[PDB]
Amino acid sequence: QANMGQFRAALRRIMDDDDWVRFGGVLRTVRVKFYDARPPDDVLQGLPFSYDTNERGGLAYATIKYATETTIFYLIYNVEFSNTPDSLVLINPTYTMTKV
Amino acid sequence: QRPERIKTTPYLEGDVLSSDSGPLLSVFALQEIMQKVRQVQADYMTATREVDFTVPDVQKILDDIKALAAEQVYKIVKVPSISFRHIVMQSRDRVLRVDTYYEEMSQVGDVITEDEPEKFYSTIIKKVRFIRGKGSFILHDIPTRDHRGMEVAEPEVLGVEFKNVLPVLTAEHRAMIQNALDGSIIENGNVATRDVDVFIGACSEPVYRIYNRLQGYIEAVQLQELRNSIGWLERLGHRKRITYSQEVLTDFRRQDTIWVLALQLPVNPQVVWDVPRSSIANLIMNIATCLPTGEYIAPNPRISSITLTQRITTTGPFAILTGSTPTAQQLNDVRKIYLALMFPGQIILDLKIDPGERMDPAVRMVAGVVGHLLFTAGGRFTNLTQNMARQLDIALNDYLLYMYNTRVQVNYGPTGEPLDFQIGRNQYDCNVFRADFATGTGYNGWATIDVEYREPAPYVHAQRYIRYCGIDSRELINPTTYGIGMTYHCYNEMLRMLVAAGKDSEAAYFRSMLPFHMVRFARINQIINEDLHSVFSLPDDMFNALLPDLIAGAHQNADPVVLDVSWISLWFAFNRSFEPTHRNEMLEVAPLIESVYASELSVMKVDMRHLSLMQRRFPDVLIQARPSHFWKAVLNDSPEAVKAVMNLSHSHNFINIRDMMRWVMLPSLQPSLKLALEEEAWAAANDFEDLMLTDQVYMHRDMLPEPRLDDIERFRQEGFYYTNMLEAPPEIDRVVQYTYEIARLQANMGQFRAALRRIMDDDDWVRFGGVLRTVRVKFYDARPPDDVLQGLPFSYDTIKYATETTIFYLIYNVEFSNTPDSLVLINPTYTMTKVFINKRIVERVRVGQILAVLNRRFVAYKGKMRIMDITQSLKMGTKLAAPTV
Repeated sequence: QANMGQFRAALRRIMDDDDWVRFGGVLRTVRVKFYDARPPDDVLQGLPFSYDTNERGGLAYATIKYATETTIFYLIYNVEFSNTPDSLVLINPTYTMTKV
Repeated sequence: QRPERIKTTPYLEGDVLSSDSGPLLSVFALQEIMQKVRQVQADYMTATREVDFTVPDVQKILDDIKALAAEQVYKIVKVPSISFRHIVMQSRDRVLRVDTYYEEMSQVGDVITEDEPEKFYSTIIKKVRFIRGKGSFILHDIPTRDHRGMEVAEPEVLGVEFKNVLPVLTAEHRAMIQNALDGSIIENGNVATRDVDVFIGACSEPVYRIYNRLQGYIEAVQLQELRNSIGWLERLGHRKRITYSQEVLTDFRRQDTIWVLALQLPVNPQVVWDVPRSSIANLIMNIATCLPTGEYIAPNPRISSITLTQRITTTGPFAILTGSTPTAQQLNDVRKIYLALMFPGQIILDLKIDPGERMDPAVRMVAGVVGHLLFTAGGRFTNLTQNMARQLDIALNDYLLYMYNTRVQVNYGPTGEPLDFQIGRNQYDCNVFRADFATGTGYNGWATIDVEYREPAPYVHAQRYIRYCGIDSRELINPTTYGIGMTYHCYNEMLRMLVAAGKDSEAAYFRSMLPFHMVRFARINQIINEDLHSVFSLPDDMFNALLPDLIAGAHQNADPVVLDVSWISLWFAFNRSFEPTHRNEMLEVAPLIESVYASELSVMKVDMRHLSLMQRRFPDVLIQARPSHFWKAVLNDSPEAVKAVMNLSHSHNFINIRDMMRWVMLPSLQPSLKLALEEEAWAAANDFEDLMLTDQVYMHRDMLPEPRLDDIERFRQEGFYYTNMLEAPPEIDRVVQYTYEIARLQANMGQFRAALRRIMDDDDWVRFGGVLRTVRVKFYDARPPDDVLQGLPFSYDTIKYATETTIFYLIYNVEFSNTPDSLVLINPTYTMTKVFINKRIVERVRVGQILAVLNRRFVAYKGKMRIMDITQSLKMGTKLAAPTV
């Protein structure tokens, strides 16, 4: 698909259809973390692959690599008496991209 | 990272003795080969031509060959070269136009003479190369102009120069020529996103042909050929089991890039092996390019001795030899032995004797046993000469009959041959250990298959797999037997015979040493089957025919190289193993070098083939011709690196006529861009009138014209010129024919001049045909020198038939002061030589037809395009994303 130039398009099409994607079949080490606030943008919304492109001598080269680590995180909600009933609602949602 | 290099038991771990690599061993082999012949020729009286046996450095030659691949045989230009020029008289109505191509051709080479064939061949080669160089170009970013709502090509891109003609002519013709000039347009000039500009210009045929051929080749070779080359490289790397990275190649091509590819990977192997007397050079190149680098490893010292207590140790039978240390000569002999082992049929060993060296007699006896287990003399190939086999058999006989312990019963046989006896309490027949090359009883390959065929190789000419002593490389990963069960036939029989003869300690030593021996031979097999696979390896038919020719003593095309070793070298070699550590430095570049070498050889062969027929076409010019003459002519105009490769063993001092003639007629060829252009250049040059060489030269007595100048203006307007160029050859009935032999015979007898004058006074023509001549072109404004007007086709020194001749165009100029009969003389002036050429070199043309020459299509890329060469990208490590079939 990278050779035909359809990798990113195919991934976007699959994700927009509410489906699931599995990369390979290699065992992956699992870490466990706990959070009391909104987690950073690394563990949250982090692609499990890398896709690079270079050009040498008029020829295009592509590099595709799969990650070997994953993270299971538990997010705990803390609220305060001054919060309004619609304080946590945002105009647009925040996306998460990993399930274990 | 290599699974076969993982050691889990200290049996195979030992000290490091030395190291060697490909670049050292190649020059070492060359030095030994040349030293042998120099010593032999010095020791005895001989009679031959003096040849200096030097040794070159192969690294510089390989670097030069690699650098040769970056050259380009094409150019990128903005405008084409000017092809037509004009000359103006006093007239303001007519001019005369000249094709500059023939003018530039007339001066390109040396003068063709009668008795110098090599210069003739050199001149022909230079003319052909000049055509190829002139005709190969690509147009890029030409100038244009906007006019009348469309694109118009500028006058500078057309191949016509006529600026000096405008100021003389009148107003109406100026308007006409301006409109005609503005009438040259670019097709599809009013559409955006156009990729290329197409227009009409003027050009000459021999270079237009080359331009069309190059454009077609550029259009044809594209992504598919690159994919095929990368796929073949992938298969070769799969066989050689190299490691790939995560980066892959994609067939995406930009919209503003044009690829130029000049070479192909699946090289025809025959082109390499067709060169006469080239076995040694091929072997040297194979060693230099494909041999890995490693180190020599000694066996574990615990194998021969075990210490039960701090005070008591067992003693090995050969403890005195193990304490020895090799000198320089013995180490060189060990290197020779391993080099002979790695190349089965191409290097053969022989015994060396030195009167000044003194050694213990036991050394020869032990070497006799070792050699039977180390070498191969089987029914497929051999590693040693028949004399060496006889010496080893005698040594084994002497060792067996020498009993330094209790004697045992022995029965001798009727014949006197060595090893013809039965020994021991159990009568063991020792006759099977005598050499027999038809079946190979006494050595490795006794009852084993040492040559097999598995799967179609990437190189089509070498399909064999070598299996020394029946072991396979895969046994180092997935064994098929226990450690105590590793054995083969000859070694087992040797141990049984040793036990039968009462030498128990030696048998125990060899039984302990056996697994090390088999592992060594398995590693050698792995080296031979994978790393050394190249086009320089010997093809299958020659490998199969090597041994029967050695037995029968017949002539051999690929004669094996014979090297000399000493007795103790056998013992030193049996206690060593070769452990590769790194691959060769230029393993991944070798196919490109191979392709460059093949392409150069192919273009040389094409040139020689086309030059071979000149003697048959024109017998009178090449009387003293030889094949060696055009051989030297072609080699003098060839890259030096290829000649250096092809002269690695000084083979050019020994080739004869028959070898050259047999090589030039073999049909193998290797396609390339350079060959594609060379073929077209030769095809264009096959017409000799395009090389400005002709034989249509005539003699005829003619008067120089003397017009009457009654009206100066009218005579000026008419335009007047004189030439000896014939517009049509004379009639057959009015011409007599001469020949080189007839002319020479009549000149010797002294009747040539009288016959010529008798013919001339009869107002007839004579033709000096049969011999090519060099033709020059000249233009004259006033009366020319007398040696040009009255030149003759022949000259005296007993005459020279071939002489360069000139075609002159005389232009008449008059002024207003000339009397109406001012240029008539009392006596005529005579001119003899005339030349007929069926080409329109110079033409007197009216002004209205000056633009009539623009009639050839040109196609030029726009400024936003890029032209880049991708030949250097054909490396071994590249893996493409979408695999090919």
